[PDB]
Amino acid sequence: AATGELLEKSVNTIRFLAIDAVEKANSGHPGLPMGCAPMGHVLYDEVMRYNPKNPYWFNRDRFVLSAGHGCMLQYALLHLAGYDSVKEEDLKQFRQWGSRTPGHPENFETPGVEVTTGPLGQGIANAVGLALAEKHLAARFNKPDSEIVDHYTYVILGDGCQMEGIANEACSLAGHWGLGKLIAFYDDNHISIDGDTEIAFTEDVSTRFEALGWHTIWVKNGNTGYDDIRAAIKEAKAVTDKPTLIKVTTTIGFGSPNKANSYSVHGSALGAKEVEATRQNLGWPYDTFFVPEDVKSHWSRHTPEGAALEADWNAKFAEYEKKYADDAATLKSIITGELPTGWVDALPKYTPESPGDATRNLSQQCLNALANVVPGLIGGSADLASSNMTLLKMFGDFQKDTAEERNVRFGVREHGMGAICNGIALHSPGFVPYCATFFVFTDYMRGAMRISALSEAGVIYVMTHDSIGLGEDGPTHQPIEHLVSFRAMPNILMLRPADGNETAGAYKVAVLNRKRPSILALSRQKLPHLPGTSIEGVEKGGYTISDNSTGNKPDLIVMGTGSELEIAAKAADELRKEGKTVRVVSFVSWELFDEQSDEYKESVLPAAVTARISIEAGSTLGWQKYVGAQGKAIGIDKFGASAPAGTIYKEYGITVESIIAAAKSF
Amino acid sequence: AATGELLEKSVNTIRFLAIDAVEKANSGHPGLPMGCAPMGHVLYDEVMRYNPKNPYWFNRDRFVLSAGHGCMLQYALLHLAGYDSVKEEDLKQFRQWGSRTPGHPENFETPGVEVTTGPLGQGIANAVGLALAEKHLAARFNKPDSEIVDHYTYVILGDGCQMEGIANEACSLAGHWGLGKLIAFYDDNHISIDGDTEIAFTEDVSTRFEALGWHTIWVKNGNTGYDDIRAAIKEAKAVTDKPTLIKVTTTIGFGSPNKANSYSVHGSALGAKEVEATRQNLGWPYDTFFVPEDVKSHWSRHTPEGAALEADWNAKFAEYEKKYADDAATLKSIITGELPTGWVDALPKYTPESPGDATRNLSQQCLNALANVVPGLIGGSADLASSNMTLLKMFGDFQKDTAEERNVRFGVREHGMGAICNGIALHSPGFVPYCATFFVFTDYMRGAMRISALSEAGVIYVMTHDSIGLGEDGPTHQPIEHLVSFRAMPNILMLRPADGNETAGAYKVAVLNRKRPSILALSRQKLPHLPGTSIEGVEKGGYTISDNSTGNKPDLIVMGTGSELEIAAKAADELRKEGKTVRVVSFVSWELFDEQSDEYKESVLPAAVTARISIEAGSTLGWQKYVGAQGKAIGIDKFGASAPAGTIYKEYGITVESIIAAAKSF
Ligand SMILES: Cc1ncc(C[n+]2csc(CCOP(=O)(O)OP(=O)(O)O)c2C)c(N)n1
Ligand SMILES: Cc1ncc(C[n+]2csc(CCOP(=O)(O)OP(=O)(O)O)c2C)c(N)n1
Ligand SMILES: [Mg+2]
Ligand SMILES: [Mg+2]
Repeated sequence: AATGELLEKSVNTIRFLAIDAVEKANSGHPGLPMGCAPMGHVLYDEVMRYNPKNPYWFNRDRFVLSAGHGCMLQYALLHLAGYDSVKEEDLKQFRQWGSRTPGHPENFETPGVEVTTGPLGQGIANAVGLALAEKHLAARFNKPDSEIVDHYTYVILGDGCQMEGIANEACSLAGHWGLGKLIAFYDDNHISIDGDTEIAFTEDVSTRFEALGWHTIWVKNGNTGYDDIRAAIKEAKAVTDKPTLIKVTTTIGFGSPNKANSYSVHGSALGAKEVEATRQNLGWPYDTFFVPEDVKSHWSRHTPEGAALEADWNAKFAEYEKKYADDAATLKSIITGELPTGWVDALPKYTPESPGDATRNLSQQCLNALANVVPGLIGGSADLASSNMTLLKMFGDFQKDTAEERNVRFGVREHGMGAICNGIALHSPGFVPYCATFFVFTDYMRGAMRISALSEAGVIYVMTHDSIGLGEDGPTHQPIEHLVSFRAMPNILMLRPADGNETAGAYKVAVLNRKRPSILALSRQKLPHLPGTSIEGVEKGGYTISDNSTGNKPDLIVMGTGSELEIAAKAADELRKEGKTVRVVSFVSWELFDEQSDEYKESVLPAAVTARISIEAGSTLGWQKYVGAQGKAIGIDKFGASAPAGTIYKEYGITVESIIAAAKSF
Repeated sequence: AATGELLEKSVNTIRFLAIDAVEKANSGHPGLPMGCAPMGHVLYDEVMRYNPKNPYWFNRDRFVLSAGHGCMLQYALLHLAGYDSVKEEDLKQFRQWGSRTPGHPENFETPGVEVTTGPLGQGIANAVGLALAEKHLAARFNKPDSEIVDHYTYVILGDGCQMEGIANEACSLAGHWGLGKLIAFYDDNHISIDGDTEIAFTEDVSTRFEALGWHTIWVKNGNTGYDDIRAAIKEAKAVTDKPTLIKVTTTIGFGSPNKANSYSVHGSALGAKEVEATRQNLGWPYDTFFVPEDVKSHWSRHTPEGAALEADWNAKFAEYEKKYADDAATLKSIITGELPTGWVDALPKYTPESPGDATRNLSQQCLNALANVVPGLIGGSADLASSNMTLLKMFGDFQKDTAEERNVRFGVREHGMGAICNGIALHSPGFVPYCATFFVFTDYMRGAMRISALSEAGVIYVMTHDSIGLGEDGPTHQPIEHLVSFRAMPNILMLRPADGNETAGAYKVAVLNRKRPSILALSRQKLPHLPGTSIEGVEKGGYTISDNSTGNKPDLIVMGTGSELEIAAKAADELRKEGKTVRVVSFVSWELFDEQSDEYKESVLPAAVTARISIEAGSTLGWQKYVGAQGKAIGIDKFGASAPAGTIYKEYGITVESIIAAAKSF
């Protein structure tokens, strides 16, 4: 470990890389990096196990910056540690077009960044997920003679993250689950954007954490108390049954004579005068982006030492694989992301002779089938297991003493649940996390869902009670705008399966899509199995299920999704008996349809056919793209009602009579 | 107060109204009402001041059921208390089409219900807002000799609300603000839908509440400890400096011999055999929906006593008006919802001599102008005051010791902030609450925003940094799907003003809309004032700002919103110089445009004109409604980038050259 002047110079190297990167961009956040440089130095230089030349090493300790605005702290540390993703020139292209150093940390841009933060509270909730993943894999795979899984999860969070509901949700679960390898550093700097925290944040954070089942430590001088930081981390490792909150009191902008300890230093460049004053105050004669030779030499040891650490773990994995071949192959699937051969064949098959069932129940059949062939399938419901139908019946519950189990019981914590699942997904590429609530409550967890899409986290969102079909719970519970609100969102599938074959298809797509989250909108109510539904169809997003036309010139195209596809099918039957040629199209995914060839699109929605009807129990917005200038979208552009679902469908005109009336009107 | 057998019969009347209403609907939640009947009886029969024949009486105590699924508790109590909104026939139409007894409590269906709950956590956050409103009005208007504002806010919440992030956010603020008249009853029944709370919820809730700055009491026998409940409420009311959490341990489904104390009784009808077993166990001979004549006689006193309470307060208000005329007129305005005459004339006006500015700054000008003329304007930012530009410069901050002030500092608590503002809006109809964050973080607070729309709460959502225009903070911060995600949501305006006149117009609409929330998407970056923008235009949602066409047959229509309207205007200038006729249309609100006459719509978007272009820095989804299949929507259907905003606009093709290219292609 560095001592005396070398330690001071190393900590200031981190401060000035942040200051100088922010100054060059004339954009970003120097305050947090200046105050957090001491704990950042101790974490990357002394405590964390990693190989800086292999950011993908399975058994690395994981670091998350929940206060993502402070990203120049992490970029400085990744640079000094020898990560290939943060060269000197990447620091010089902070916040610049297409750089590896974006203004908030992005796993998809910067190998060595574990998750995407910037939206406050996501990172601490992600760290709960990363620690769940480690605890599960250790319980599931470790043997008396092979501790093949053993790593810590370290997270830096500030006052903003500590005010966000998502952080209280995830930290309640971390305490409940006894995640003893989760070690959180609270940057206790008494500053947020509005200024002193006294303006809006006077709670006793440490006592709240004790109440949540956490171990708490207070480091009163985080600016210069290196030994206190080191002793806090050692005490944290000694407490194996509870997550640890190390409250570290720092000065934001430590070393700035004129901007330290003020909102001034949170979120803008120091400027020329204050950069010079800070250099003079800290005693930093060095040029911009300068790493002193002695600091360079000190940090250089992480490359050989990190290679040696990973080699030690590789030898342990080889011995594990020799003695426990089956368990090693199962773990290797979670590590590599290579899904076992033939996994798709586990999915259930249906015909129109299969009895009708709700897609929430058909979803449970798919989850249970997949659990046997997808080793990384893990997850569950926010307190709605018996309504969302999420239980893997061959497994018990994930708990402190049963972490090997694969049902995760999130309680009434949708937002925390989503960010925990992002952490599981981004732990190892063979994780397939799923989580569930009523579809309407995606609104509670939408911040985490958007970050699934941005961070390429393949979370499966199992969202039941997808419409007015749920009935009596009424308009507070009935989605309307939700489908289109996700159709608009980049990099997320909005799947709305009609029946058994479409639900199996939606799950095949969701499991294959390890870099894009999938939402499945699933019915409360029972639906028939329809002639012509197929997995192959779902993979194309929009596909024909019935057609009595010739020349690719149906008199009418009726398109539907989910529970409304049977209404389209029944209307088509009645219209065909009157001598009309009708094509019925399933739009189970707009996103996958849009990805298809021009020739495929023409085969389903011929340009010459203008007589087009859509039916879906939700917003009509965006359906005009598929029903066109002459067509009619049947839907709901108002809130729902508290009544038996049958009554709502009739009153809202979500009926075969509405389709027949629209067909007459062309 | 009821004693002995009369008390038992009154409490059981509440239990059996709930049981029998749920049984008739074969739908709903008997568990919470059966467990909570004792505390509900004490609250409505003994503690709360109200007039059952005037649900609007300003100085009534407020009750909120945060655990809204338990709504038959409140419907039973409103019925027994003599509210005109809940007669015997209304109880018989529980969860039936269009009834006054929907499956969750809805202020917009049922006078006597203060707010809309059902989405867990909203109600407790609403109660923080109702108590803020009382504390603000008391500090602002009370005099040493006239305590004219004096009422309590009572809220019942369960394990679900206590797990939700929004509840921790709002309760942190309640403790910070010293809301001593906020009294919360935690239904501590150790059950949620997944069963015993031990599955996912083992935190020490009461100690967390102490850490949040709350006074705590524990009633260990909530089933039969009537004196313990009464003493807890007396102690709570006597603690003036802190909100009180009364943890009330109950049995869910108390009195059901076979379903008490289980998830079974949470959320479905008892069924015939268990209804009879419950009648036998509790000793209830009475027919369905029957209120014993002794219970009827006891409760009848609330009609004359409630009229007398309101009459006493009216005499107090008349004496206040006599002695403090100007303060009485201002408070009366907030009570009645009459906005002062001429308030619209306070809004700023802009001409070709006005300097260009960001709509975030123009928004601050409108807020400051309105603060002088709209007595109920109150609110602020989630820790972004100096970036959202929300400070009312003539006022200080709302705090425990300065509750008269009108700047509310929410900290990093978007979801809590939204639900607090729903509480303020629904306290008194002259309140005009506003709140703010970056537009992208609407996702954090979307559950409360949707309830603004459903509950007809006129909250003004001031949402700055509306696009890639914000630049370097990057894709975590840059809205894409957000505008269309709110266009699809019923009963909410999605306003996107281009300049000074449009920002003034958006604020006029937002203030007038006391029954529909308004979102204003506001720019980080400076924009010009565009000739042809007007308040009158904003009121119509979609309107022409420039036109050199004749016969309502422009060669080209270019439409834009916000920061992209100047791009449309510049493109139109270039095209008109070539001899083309071009109409430029502002779509500041889709919603208001859609409300206009067929004749008005035809006057702006003539059916004969197919050459139509839209430009907006966000999703293109839904623009085909206005541009048509033959038109072109210029936008962004991918995530943003971390770069100077100018670079992003160029790379993403949000340019006059894109409009010119689209115009060439027709
Ligand atoms: C969900 C969310 N809301 C708001 C913001 C805007 N924001 C950026 S950092 C910050 C607060 C800064 O406080 P703290 O977390 O204490 O950081 P410090 O200034 O101490 O470094 C806010 C409000 C955000 N990034 N995410
Ligand atoms: C935000 C949100 N998520 C999920 C639900 C679905 N839900 C309804 S009640 C409930 C929990 C019930 O537990 P509790 O609040 O403890 O009520 P109790 O069963 O004791 O009456 C859940 C998860 C909801 N209504 N709101
Ligand atoms: Mg801080
Ligand atoms: Mg409960």
